[PDB]
Amino acid sequence: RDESDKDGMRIVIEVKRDAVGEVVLNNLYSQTQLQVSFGINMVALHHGQ
DNA sequence: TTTTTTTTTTTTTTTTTTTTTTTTTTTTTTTTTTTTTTTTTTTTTTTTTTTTTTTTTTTTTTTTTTTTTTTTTTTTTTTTTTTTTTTTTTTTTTTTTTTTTTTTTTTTTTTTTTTTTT
Repeated sequence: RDESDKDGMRIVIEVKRDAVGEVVLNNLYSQTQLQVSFGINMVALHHGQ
C-alpha cells in the first residue's frame, strides 16, 4: 500500500512471518525498479555541432 | 510462574459462475449473361396513277324456325353479422443547429532494461 500524506513518501510492504525480510528487499532491488541504471551520455552542441 | 480458552487467516482445493475463443445460417456483393437503343445501306419493300373483267347487292316473291308467349319453381341475389386487411392520427425517438463541460489516441528518434524463444 501507500501512505503518503504530503509529509514524505511512504510505501509499506508487509513481510510474512515465514520470511527473512532482508532477502525480500534484496530481491526487490534485483528484480523491481527500486534500482535503476542511469546511462550518462554527455552530448551537447558546442560551436553549433 | 505455569497453564487454559477463544479468535482469525492461512495449508487452502473444489463448486459455481463468468469471461473469452469459436464457427451454421440468411443477407450482401462482383461477375457473366441476356434485354434495350442508335446508325449504314441495302436489296428490298411499299405508296400512288391508269385500264380492266369481275361477282355481290339490289327490282320482286316464298316460307319456317327463330321470335312470339305465360307460367312454376328454382337459386342467385340481397341482408345481417363478423373477421382481415388496408390506411391514416397519434406517439415516440433520433438528428442537426451554436456556445459550453469534459476527455482519448497512432507514429519517429536513441539507449537501456525486462521478458520470451533457440
